[PDB]
Amino acid sequence: AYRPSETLCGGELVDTLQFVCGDRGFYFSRPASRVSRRSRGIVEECCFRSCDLALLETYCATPAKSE
Repeated sequence: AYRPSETLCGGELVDTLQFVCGDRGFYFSRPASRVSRRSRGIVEECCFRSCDLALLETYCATPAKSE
């Protein structure tokens, strides 16, 4: 189900990852990536850019302290 495309900001966009990351939790602060420099991080993108969704999908954290 979910929604179409939207934009949500700091705290509010936590809900995006909250729905796509899921049972593991997301990290927000992605480390480096494969572009030899840094990469995007939360809020500047759903708050300042757009919520590309796939983003939030990848913001999730499987190797997280399970509960």
